[PDB]
Amino acid sequence: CERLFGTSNTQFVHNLLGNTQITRNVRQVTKSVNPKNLAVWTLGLLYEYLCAWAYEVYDTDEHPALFQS
DNA sequence: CGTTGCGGCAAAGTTATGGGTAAAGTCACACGTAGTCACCATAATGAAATAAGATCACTACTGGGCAGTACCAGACTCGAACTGATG
Repeated sequence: CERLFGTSNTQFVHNLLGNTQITRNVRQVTKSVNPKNLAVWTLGLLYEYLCAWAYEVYDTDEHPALFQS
């Protein structure tokens, strides 16, 4: 499951406005690149698109240790 | 005439460069990045205070009028008496 968290991060989370990727090294965060001033998503839409990802994209995607979706 | 060195011609040989494809590596998922003094100008009262103003009290200076007094007649009114007409 933990690796699947990173799969979700790279496939769905890190491709969205407000992706708190820069904040890993806070020394490089500026008021122009702070995700807080860039946030656009809500809870409902983020949840529904994460569910769409989980139950269709990763659902039909082939797996290494499985040889099928 | 034959031999020998030299030079053109055209594959052939060697580097280089931008493409494609499987396969060895690479690295984040492991609860977490935002969070906190320092900074000096402006509004904004509320208090401190004003600088002049307001009034009291006293001192001195200078206009200035009222209750009362007084005379010299002119003029109207009328006691008191005189005098003439009369029934």
